[PDB]
Amino acid sequence: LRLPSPEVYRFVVKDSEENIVFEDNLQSRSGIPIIKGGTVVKLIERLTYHMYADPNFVRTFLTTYRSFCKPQELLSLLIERFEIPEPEPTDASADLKRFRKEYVQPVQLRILNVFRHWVEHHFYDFERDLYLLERLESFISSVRGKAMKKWVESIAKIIRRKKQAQANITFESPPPPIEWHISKPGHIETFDLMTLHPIEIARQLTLLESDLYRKVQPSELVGSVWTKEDKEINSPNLLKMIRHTTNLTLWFEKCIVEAENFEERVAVLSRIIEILQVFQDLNNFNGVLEIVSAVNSVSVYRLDHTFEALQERKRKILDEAVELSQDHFKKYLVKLKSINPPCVPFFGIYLTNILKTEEGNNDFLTRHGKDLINFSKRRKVAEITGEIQQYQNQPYCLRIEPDMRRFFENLNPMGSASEKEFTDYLFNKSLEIEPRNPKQPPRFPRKSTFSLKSPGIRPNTGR
Ligand SMILES: C[C@H](NCCc1ccc(O)cc1)[C@H](O)c1ccc(O)cc1
Repeated sequence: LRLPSPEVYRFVVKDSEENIVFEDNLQSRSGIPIIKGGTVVKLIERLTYHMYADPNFVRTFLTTYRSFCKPQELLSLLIERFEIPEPEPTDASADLKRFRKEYVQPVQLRILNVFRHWVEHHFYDFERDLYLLERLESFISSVRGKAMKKWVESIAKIIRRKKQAQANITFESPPPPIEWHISKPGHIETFDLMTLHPIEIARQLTLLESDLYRKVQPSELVGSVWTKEDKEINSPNLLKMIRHTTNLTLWFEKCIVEAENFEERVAVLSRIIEILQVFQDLNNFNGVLEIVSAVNSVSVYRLDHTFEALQERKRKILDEAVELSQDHFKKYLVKLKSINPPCVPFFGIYLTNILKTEEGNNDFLTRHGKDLINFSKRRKVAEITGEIQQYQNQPYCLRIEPDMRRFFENLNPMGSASEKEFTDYLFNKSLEIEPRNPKQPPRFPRKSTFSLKSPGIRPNTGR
């Protein structure tokens, strides 16, 4: 009772459809009102509401806010919220005592709770922006409220821990012995699709893809930020994962189309299908669907002579993989739900589903007279991004082979060419090795001398 004037404290402007919109349904009957949208001011007010705690909103807000508000602006808004002016006196004590107990203290504790969640669950904002951390530490160090003391200490201890974990691998059971074929350790120059063991290609790619996947934060996906001007800052782990997928997909395509000799090309496709089967055995659906993407590419898809020459069992394994992707990944989604982790989900489908949600819902409930942020849109994207988290907790029981890891981290099939110049190259080479005519395929010689014979995908050294 008795708040500062809206003139001196922007939060306490009267709630209206000008500034805040709530769900009006059977769910929003009782409990905390559900926010559909608002001005950033009203979202901040509701994030730090005097009348009740809202942990669900705090969690969703700190996952999604970068799609409507910069980290620097969030910190400025929370400090603005904290600095509450005293109401205009009636004439000439008691009122101030209530205001401090019922309004100021609860709002200030709610802000310090937001700070605690922010540093606990989204410290990457501060790792990315040292000035943001300087502002935060300066502010929290200025807070002198007697009730604030345990909160400031809590925040300070989280920051100490977070900093210490940017300075400072452990098997729960024996991992399998590393498989070798023609290529030998420390002979990274001899490393090739066909000289490495297909088992160990699949294992080392799985460890690499698992590591990339486990580093992607939900906030790298919200607001389609990976396709926008601040993508390198908002989505650095997701961009690494996408660049990995592009490079590995184009590498598979390159290995096939550059195999000018028919027998070598069939052996290369056969070996990629063996790698696909080990990815399947490892629940690396990311790897499975990268090979599916390579085989459906325009330059490989048209190599009917090469596909028709496969062993029927290899063709069967490939057809079943290709089918996982058909009808909006219906069979993929069934398979993903049925498996025991560890697993590497196909990341492409989360991107597609977020792009569809981002393109299909307005960022704003309206920009006429105010920026009214569509929060319900962000709640929907956070439900999708939330699915990514359930498979980031279980590491693989596989030993890293550091030369193979370096080999796969440094795949550059495009060389110094554009992706478009590279894919035009692959298509023109595809037309050369299997022309658009009804004649038997051209007979080119092999340029490589390695045996085409697969060691197969039953562990040998495993023994
Ligand atoms: C069917 C694939 N060739 C299609 C040929 C074509 C070329 C150009 C077009 O515009 C349309 C079709 C391939 O052999 C294959 C791919 C995946 C498999 O699991 C099995 C086979």
